[PDB]
Amino acid sequence: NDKVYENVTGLVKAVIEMSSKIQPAPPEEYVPMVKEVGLALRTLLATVDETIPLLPASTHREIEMAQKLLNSDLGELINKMKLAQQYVMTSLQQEYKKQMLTAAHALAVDAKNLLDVIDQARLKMLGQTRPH
Ligand SMILES: [Zn+2]
Ligand SMILES: [Zn+2]
Repeated sequence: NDKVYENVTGLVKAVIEMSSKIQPAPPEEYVPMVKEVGLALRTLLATVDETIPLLPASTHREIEMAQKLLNSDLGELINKMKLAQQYVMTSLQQEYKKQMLTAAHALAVDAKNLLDVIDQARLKMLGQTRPH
């Protein structure tokens, strides 16, 4: 029932689709795939921003560093995609596509880590309630 959980799943599902599709694909197919991953990231980041005011102050910094890491993971993917599109129909085609896949996989791992960090913050938050 949890929007952070749903947003992470969507982002991972987008990365898994691109991953399963990128090898036999021209730019016209893989630009939209990167764009779907991007928007799912943007969605997750907005959800997390809206969640932070609920979580303990001591957890804020580590969540925020996990957010910045995903943002820099998306920049890396975009970089490698632009490079894969430049060396289209060459012998650096596959190389750059393999680096896209690596960057996407990193993005998925980092989304899962961010879920882990928020999940522990939520457990910590149960520990600091108040009687009435
Ligand atoms: Zn804060
Ligand atoms: Zn991988």
